[PDB]
Amino acid sequence: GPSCVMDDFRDPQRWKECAKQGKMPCYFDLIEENVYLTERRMQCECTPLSKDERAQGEIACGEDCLNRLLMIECSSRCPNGDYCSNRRFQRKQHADVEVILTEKKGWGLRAAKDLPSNTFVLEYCGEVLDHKEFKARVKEYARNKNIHYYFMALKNDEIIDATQKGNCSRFMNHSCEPNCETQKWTVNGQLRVGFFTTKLVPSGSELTFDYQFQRYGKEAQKCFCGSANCRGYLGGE
Ligand SMILES: Cc1ccc(F)c2cc(C(=O)Nc3cccc(N4CCC(N(C)C)CC4)c3)[nH]c12
Ligand SMILES: C[S@@+](CC[C@H](N)C(=O)[O-])C[C@H]1O[C@@H](n2cnc3c(N)ncnc32)[C@H](O)[C@@H]1O
Ligand SMILES: [Zn+2]
Ligand SMILES: [Zn+2]
Ligand SMILES: [Zn+2]
Repeated sequence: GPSCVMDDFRDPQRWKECAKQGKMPCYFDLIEENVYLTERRMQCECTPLSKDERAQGEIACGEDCLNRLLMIECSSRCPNGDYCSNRRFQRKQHADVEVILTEKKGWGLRAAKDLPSNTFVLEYCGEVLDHKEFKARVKEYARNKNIHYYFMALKNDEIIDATQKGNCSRFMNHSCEPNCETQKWTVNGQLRVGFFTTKLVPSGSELTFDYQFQRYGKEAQKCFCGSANCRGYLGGE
């Protein structure tokens, strides 16, 4: 049914109005970068490309970049400088995606262009919690009878919670037969998580990933992904 584009989320007044008429998802605080609840050199050796090579369509810090090969982003001090193609998280080089209402899963993401395989979609941003804060929030959310949950594992004692604060990545739904994956990238010595396509995604297709997370509580949510190999429930490892 109703869809919306990512720029629609930049106007909180218009958003709150479209929301009241069921044309946009419920309001949340839109953020650019992870926020830590509790607060807590790496140069590559790529050969600076010439003016000539930039013009032909050559890639600066491409598949042989030693930073890229370790899922580390370069900094502003990269030998390719401005031209470095390995600062996707930092430069918000997100894929062209729209937010759409699904039949039974709530809102979702869909490709607005064809997206090649291994294309960066979006960073999963949110409030970064420790294990204690996370468990507190699970209990609070269960008490409030929330339907949608927004936790993503980042690393030991770091769980991203996009329930209150996040970005449009929070709309990506789980599928047992997905077309995207998470990848954890080191950006300024700190880990972030992003969604990347794992195959060619046709324009108009819903973007999905295989959500993996330790099981908590009782009454696990049912999966409506529609795959022949559906596990039937969301989460688990
Ligand atoms: C980032 C993302 C993408 C797609 C998903 F399906 C999910 C699901 C989650 C998620 O946080 N699930 C999550 C985490 C913690 C507790 C729970 N439970 C949800 C249902 C609760 N019962 C009492 C109804 C029991 C606690 C769910 N996070 C997702
Ligand atoms: C991170 S959110 C995704 C965005 C959410 N659909 C919304 O409307 O805000 C995760 C929640 O979406 C729903 N969801 C995601 N994938 C699903 C699936 N395959 N089947 C059923 N519900 C799903 C569940 O309620 C889950 O807790
Ligand atoms: Zn490089
Ligand atoms: Zn670089
Ligand atoms: Zn499923």
